[PDB]
Order: sequence, then structure tokens, then C-alpha cells
Amino acid sequence: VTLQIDDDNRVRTLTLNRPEALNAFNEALYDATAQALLDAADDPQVAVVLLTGSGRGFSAGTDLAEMQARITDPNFSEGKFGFRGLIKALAGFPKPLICAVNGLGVGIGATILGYADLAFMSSTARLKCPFTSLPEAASSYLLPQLVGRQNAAWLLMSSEWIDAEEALRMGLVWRICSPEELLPEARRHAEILAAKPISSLMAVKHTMVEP
Amino acid sequence: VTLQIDDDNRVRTLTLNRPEALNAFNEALYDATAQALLDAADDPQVAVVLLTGSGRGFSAGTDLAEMQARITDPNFSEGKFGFRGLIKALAGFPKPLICAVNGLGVGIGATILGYADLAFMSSTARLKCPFTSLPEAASSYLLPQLVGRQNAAWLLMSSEWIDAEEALRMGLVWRICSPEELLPEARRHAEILAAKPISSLMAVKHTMVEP
Amino acid sequence: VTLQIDDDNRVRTLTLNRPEALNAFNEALYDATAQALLDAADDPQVAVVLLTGSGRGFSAGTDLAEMQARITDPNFSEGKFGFRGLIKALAGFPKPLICAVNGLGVGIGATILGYADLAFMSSTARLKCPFTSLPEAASSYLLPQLVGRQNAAWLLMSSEWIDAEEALRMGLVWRICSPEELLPEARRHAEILAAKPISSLMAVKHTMVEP
Repeated sequence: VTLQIDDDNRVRTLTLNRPEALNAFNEALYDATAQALLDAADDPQVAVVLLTGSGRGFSAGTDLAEMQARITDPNFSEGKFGFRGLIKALAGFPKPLICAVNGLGVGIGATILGYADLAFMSSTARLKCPFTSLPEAASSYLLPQLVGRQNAAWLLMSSEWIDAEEALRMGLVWRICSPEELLPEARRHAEILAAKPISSLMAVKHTMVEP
Repeated sequence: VTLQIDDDNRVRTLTLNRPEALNAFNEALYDATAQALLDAADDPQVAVVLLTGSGRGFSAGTDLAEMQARITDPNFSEGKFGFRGLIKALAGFPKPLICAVNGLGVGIGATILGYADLAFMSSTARLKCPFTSLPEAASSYLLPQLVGRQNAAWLLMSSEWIDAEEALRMGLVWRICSPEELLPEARRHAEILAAKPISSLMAVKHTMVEP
Repeated sequence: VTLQIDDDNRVRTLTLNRPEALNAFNEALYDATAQALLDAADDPQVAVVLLTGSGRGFSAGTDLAEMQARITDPNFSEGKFGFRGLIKALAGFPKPLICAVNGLGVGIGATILGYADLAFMSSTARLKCPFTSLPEAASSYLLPQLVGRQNAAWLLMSSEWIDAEEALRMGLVWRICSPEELLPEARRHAEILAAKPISSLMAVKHTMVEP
């Protein structure tokens, strides 16, 4: 399975589970993640979603090796959702979304933070938006609004790694945690939110995300 | 009197004065505060308003005990302004507004900071938005714009206390002061602003608040 | 010459060069700077512009002494661009713009930072917006968006000096540097950006500046 899903005290944890590929999103992982979010959106026993990665990476982003195979096959193939479908699930997700960035986040592995209501980042993790060394409309409205024009310029134009202290200093993530405290801290905050009525969490989220 | 009003060097200080009720806004205090702001807006001898609380609280927010009495009385009763009228006075106030948060700020006692041009907070004060354990459209546009999506999510969804260092780290307040330095620092900054021509203070405020 | 222009590794450095007048913009310097930006915008060998000042000042802002002479001459005279033309060149500049604030920045010498994609500031530099002791629509949308309502209120209403640590704390500048490290650090970051394809730098900038 490319995506592990587990419930605990009304927090649904999605753990990206292609650790050998640094949790790069192939089509199957894009599809699984997007579907997991729609399901979470609809499930009355889920208050909060927590997203994290298995192993040393958070997500290396789009799986470019699979993408090469797909464009060179006799017949092109796609997932039901793909990148485009994940962005729409993320953009419309009506419940609190918490990211626990456990290691490298590249491309969508970094820009996904624009849809997070809270982001915790391991002190050993780093982020990169590699667009200029190689983005979506949503990311480039959301990120500048979060970190300001200057921080966003460096993040999105440089293709340089951004470390945990820089990400926090930017306001790109909310808290830095030691590697071993990341999930305990993220989960503790998720459980505070998840104890609240789901209806009122959704109403607050909607009032702050509408513009 | 529920609201003390005093002028000194063209700064009008409004001191919420129900210290036994932690300066909870009953209808009479909502009315007095809203009226005090319209008057300040119109008074040519007032450049700046400084808002603070008497005693250990800044404001415990809407007086829920009075609200219970009102909804259980034979006849319902209201103030000329109430909550709704205070928000409109705050939203339209055309002069610099400085808040000196001297202690607990709950509900509107916290979200009122979205209308502040500067906010100073005592190092022993804490803030709470209790909506989810129990908001207005304005607060949830203004606050996210001030503190960013992630800080706003925690503030508005958690119903947890936010201490002085957290409020500053968020950008929810501008400066932290020791308890004894709060009013002297707030007043010193208010007097710098108040020495300027009122016309030009209003023009600058209007140019930065229009969108 | 009032403006020195030099190319090095696809970074074009504009060095304001009226050091005796603390790099105040007379009409000739407004015209030279605006023109230098249009040219840079069009030049395919320029990826990034770096703007800094010669001598102890970054820019003292509009040259008020020249302005007095102009309004008291028999015949009024103007530059092809002036203040108005510089703002339009700045607002439309489609490539990364980096400011290296080497000393005092007053009026437009401070508000020009609202158009910077990155701003580095010497630890001995200070900024001032003197409007109230004496602004444009763009500055007062851009600056509040960058530093938040409270920081913007102090910056734009107080007419007080803002030092390097305050400017950084506000988010008005991205990094503080020792005086001797300012240009080396600004240039190092400019060269990271400038190594990228110009087309993709412009596309990223446009996606983050459109709203």
C-alpha cells in the first residue's frame, strides 16, 4: 500500500508510504491521497487530518521517474485524480489539516504547506521549490499570503534548500520539533482540535479560508 | 461608571471599568464603549484612542451572566449599540487605536485586537478565542491577514490560552511589556502619534485600511 | 553621473550616486533610475537588478531643495519620468529586484522596499516614512501586506526612525548584514537567482505579484 491510513481519537493520519522513493507521488499515491481526503471530508468520525511521511522523506514531490515511463509508453496512462485532483481535494478540504514534515519536502512536498492549517517541521527536514532549476496558481497566491513577498521570492525563485529554522523564520511552518517530538507534538495539537465539535471546526475554517 | 474616560496630550484613554466582572461587556459597557468611540472620532481635541482594562483583566468578553438574565426575563432588553454596534464603531474608527492588553482577553476581548493599529500586551496577560469550546466575519478576515493562516487556525480553532510570547510570535500584538511598563510604553507611543496633525493620521489610516 | 550602472554575472547593479546629497532623488536621478529599470526589463543579458546607494545614505528620498528651486523659478521644469515615472517602472518591473539598504532610507528611500523581491539592510542603516511630520496608494497597499497592520501603522504614522533590528522584526527587510557584508550577501543571493533562466524568473514573479 502506498498510503497508510489510521484513526485515533478522531484524528485521521495519512502516512505517505513509498519510503524507498522518498514518498514521491506517483499516480497511485496522488489518487490514494486525494481519495483519502474526500473520504475524510465526508466521514463523521474524523475531525482532523494529519499528513506525514514514512522514512527519511516527507515527499520528494511528483515521481519524475514514473512520469518518464508514462510519456514514453506506447499508451499514455493516468490516475483518476493525479496532481490536479490532489490540489482540488486539498483546496476544498473543509476540516483542519495538519502537516508533520518529517524530512525533505520538494515541489508539491513543499507547496502542500499552503493548504495546511498547521505545519510542524522536524529540525532535520529541509524544503525546496525546484521550479526555476526545472508553479500552480494556488500555491503562488497562498504562499506569498503566508510568508510575505520577500520570503516567497526566495522560496519560489531560488530553487535552494530551506532549512527548519528558515522555514519557521519565514512563517512557512508553525513550529519546529526535534525528530522524535514531531509526531507527538503534531498529534497533541491535532487531538486538541479534534475534541471540538466537527461542525464548529468546519465553520471556523470556512470563515478564514473564503477569501 | 462602567467606562472611565480621560484625556492627556490629545490621547483619549478608555479604561473598561467592571474589574469585578473582569471587564466583561454587558450591554451598558458595549453602549458606553461604542459611544465613546463615535465621540472620539468626532472630537477635534482627540488624536488617538488608547483602550485598556481596570484590574486583573483586559476583557472577559460578552457578559454571559447578564445575557442569561436577559433571555430569561419576561421582557427582552437591549442596549442602543450592543456587540453589533461596538464592532461597527471599531470597524469605522478613523483615528489610531491602541490597545494595552493588561490581562486576560477572551472572545471579543481577544478579537478586538484585529481593529487595533497597535497592541501592547503585558507579559502576564493571556488571550483566548473560545468559539469552538462554545465568530464574526470581520475578526476572521482581519486576524488571518494579521497573523497568517496557521497562527489564526490555532488561535481561532483551539480554544486554548495564548500567552504573551505566543501572541507576539504570532504577530497578534506588536510589543510585550512588563506589567508596570505596559501603560507607560503604550502611552509613550500614543503621544508620538498624537503630536501629529489629526488630518494626516486619518489620511494614513484610511489609505492602509480601505482594502 | 547621478546613477552608476554595472553588470556582473547577469545582475545589473544600480548604485544611486549623489552621495553628498545622501542620494536624494532629484528629477535627473528619478529619470535615470526609471530609465535604467525599463532598459533592465528589456535587456536579455540582465536576470536581476540590485539597487543600492553610494556613501553613507541609501536614499534621503525626494530632493526637497531642488523641489523648492523648481517651484520658485520663473518657469517650472520637470523630468521625463520623475517620482510618478519611477513608481510605474518599479510597479511593473518584471524581473527580481533586490535592494541593499546601506544607510538611511527616508520617504521613497523607505517605501521603495515595497517593490523589492528581497531586501538586505546594513545593521547601521535606519528607515523613516516622514509623511505625518510633513503617501502613495501603492506603498500603503504593499507595505501593510508585507509587515501587517500594526507594524505598518508604526512605520507610516509615527515619522520615527526604524532601525535594522526593527525593520527585520517587522518583516520589512529579509536579512540584516554587517556593513561590510551587505553587498557580498546581497550579490551572492542575486547571483543564485540570476543563474536561473530569465523566462522562468519572470513567470514566478508574475504569478506572485498579479494580486
